[PDB]
Amino acid sequence: ADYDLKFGMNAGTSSNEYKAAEMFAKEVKEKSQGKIEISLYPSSQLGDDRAMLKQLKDGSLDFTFAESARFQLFYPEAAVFALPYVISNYNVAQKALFDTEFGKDLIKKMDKDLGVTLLSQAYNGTRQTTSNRAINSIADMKGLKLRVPNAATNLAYAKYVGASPTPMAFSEVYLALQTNAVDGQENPLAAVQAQKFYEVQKFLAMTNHILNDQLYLVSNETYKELPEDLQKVVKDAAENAAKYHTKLFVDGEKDLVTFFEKQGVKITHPDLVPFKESMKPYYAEFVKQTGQKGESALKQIEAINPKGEA
Ligand SMILES: CC(=O)N[C@H]1[C@H]([C@H](O)[C@H](O)CO)O[C@](O)(C(=O)O)C[C@@H]1O
Repeated sequence: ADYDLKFGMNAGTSSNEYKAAEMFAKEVKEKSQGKIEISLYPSSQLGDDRAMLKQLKDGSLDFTFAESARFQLFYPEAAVFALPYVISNYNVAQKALFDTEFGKDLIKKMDKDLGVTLLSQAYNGTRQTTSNRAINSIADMKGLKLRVPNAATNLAYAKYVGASPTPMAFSEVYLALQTNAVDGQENPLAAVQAQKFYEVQKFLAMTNHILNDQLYLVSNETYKELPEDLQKVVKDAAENAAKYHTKLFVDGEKDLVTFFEKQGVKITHPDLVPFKESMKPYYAEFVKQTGQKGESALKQIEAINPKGEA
């Protein structure tokens, strides 16, 4: 309580994100000798992730989560992180962020322009598509009222596969599915579990369309008033928590399809060839809109070997 800090998130109390944030908070409290306590504010209590990023910038929130892709709000070429099917796996997401000129520059800009320090990166799952009717092929997407987050890349996923997107905040999704205001949504398996979307969706299709990472971010305004030994406690704990976070997601992606089947969900495996082909005009539009910086980011990312960590 020398430093009463706050960590906001969209994810709820049953999520991997929350579990990993709990680990982070406990380690920081212990290794700071009680000087720092981090309280958690889940379920978008503080607003969504766009709002919480603004709060880090202003200094009114100390920690939050964001995807690398979310920075497309400020640097359009950063949409590359969530162009469907472009990033192959988490290894590529890691090397894109830390081992390309594009990624390194993004991290610097987040510090300089946006008032946030990137502490660590974790895996947050690969997005899949749930619905109230089976998705056996891309044909079943046509006219599907697909909820998406308020993010351009997810809206484009829905548009280009032929669905009818309805954007809304994460907090609103359960009701929309339950009432069939929409016919489906798309999120990684762990979120379908955490939010209990399986209670209100009979089908899950392995569309494998967007790879989510997760950044542990701190407000520069907060981090500057921690003496360096406490900065180190916070950084080391964020790195430890990110490895745990990733493991929770990796382990669940092995186990969760059976969990859902046990809950009465039918799992489909549509041919993804047409899904990937449908994105080609979107990639062209991305390059048009974002120009040389976008074409460069895409080339840098496509060059990455998806085999091997680092
Ligand atoms: C860090 C964070 O808040 N991630 C959230 C993401 C991103 O907001 C979105 O992918 C755009 O970047 O949206 C969800 O998946 C969603 O609303 O379905 C909830 C998830 O908790």
